[PDB]
Amino acid sequence: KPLEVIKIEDGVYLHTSFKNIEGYGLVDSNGLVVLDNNQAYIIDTPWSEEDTKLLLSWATDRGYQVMASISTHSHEDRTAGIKLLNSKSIPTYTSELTKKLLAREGKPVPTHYFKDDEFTLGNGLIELYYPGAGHTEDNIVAWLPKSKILFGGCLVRSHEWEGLGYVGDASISSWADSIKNIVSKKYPIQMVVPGHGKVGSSDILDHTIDLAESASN
Amino acid sequence: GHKPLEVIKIEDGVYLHTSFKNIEGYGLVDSNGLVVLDNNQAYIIDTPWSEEDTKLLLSWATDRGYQVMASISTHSHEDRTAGIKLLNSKSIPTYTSELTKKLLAREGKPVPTHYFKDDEFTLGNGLIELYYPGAGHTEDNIVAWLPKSKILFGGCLVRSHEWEGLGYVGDASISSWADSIKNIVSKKYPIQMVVPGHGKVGSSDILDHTIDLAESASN
Ligand SMILES: [Zn+2]
Ligand SMILES: [Zn+2]
Ligand SMILES: [Zn+2]
Ligand SMILES: [Zn+2]
Repeated sequence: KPLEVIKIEDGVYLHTSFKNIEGYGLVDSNGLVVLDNNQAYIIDTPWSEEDTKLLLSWATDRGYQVMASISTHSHEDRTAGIKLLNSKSIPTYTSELTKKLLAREGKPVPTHYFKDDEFTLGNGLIELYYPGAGHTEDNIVAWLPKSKILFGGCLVRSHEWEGLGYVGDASISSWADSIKNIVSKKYPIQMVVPGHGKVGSSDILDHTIDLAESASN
Repeated sequence: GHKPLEVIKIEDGVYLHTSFKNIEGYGLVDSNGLVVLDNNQAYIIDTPWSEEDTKLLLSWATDRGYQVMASISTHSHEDRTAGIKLLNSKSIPTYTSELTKKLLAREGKPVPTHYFKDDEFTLGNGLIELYYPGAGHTEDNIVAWLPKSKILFGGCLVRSHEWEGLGYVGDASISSWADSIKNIVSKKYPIQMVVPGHGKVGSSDILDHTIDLAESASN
């Protein structure tokens, strides 16, 4: 089934990609599109090239210019559309580490990267922060100061889940600390968006800390 | 990155087998069946999710000196039937309901060599009791009751407490699902444990949870 895009705040839309697993059912993956006058910014590509093309059409059919994407770690559900965005001359961004992990895997790389633990896109529309290893070594989060939404990506676990999920690339013993570094920013969080599953409140941070500590033991 | 079949004992003469698929950008998803033993005779309730995992389950059994007498698949979906072709190639009897068999045929998938026509059927001389309670997860889903161990294999018609919804409903009859679960209840089996098609083994409470979720999606 195709990409779904639904409004979750003024100028903020959740995009969800799906894969249909024979014998199991549909699984899904979230990112955001953030709108500012006539400019759009994508936080995580959709999960496939085809879905990324649908996301671009969504924006441009509405008269927006897609200014940039940012991918919040190197896995395919965050980065599948980088190649397409690059082919359309849309700036793609990741952290330096994420870029280097993609390059090391022989995957298309973003055309731009940032070196520090913090970076901003869209002149403060989106504030990126690397809190430490968790779901992966390179996972970053995005804070949207206007809408008070934290896109936690795959580092955070929605309440629908009673486990950490895939941990093949995880640093389980650092994960709780990395969430605590997010808490220490004292963002006035109204909503937290996960990489997989339903939008929640700031309590998703506590839920994740607890899943992390349990797994550590 | 294939993670192999896992087999774990859950009662005397009853083993849970779990197959896994590793979905890039997501992680591992899984699917359960059973192996039920009677002396050195083994019966498979649902095949593993792939040919290779079915091979591994066959090797599990034969390495332990068991003869695999038959498999029974509890509906037509791939997670229940993937191994039918391979079992057939080794002359191991494969069973489904008549409806499941015909759905497979219609889809041009490998068909079982055996099928039962009634709403009830037994394998192994009272070892496994099969019952069709009605449509739910699919039009053809059946359940298996194990008298000796007091285990109900509910397969994908039942929802573990871990799940907040009915799951995939592309092939479902949401309106009939609660009723079908009530039909199971009406059997008055002395259930000690209920095993789902996807997720953790639980207690007879799984049935009430499923009725709840069915009613809610209906409403
Ligand atoms: Zn990931
Ligand atoms: Zn993810
Ligand atoms: Zn099914
Ligand atoms: Zn199933």
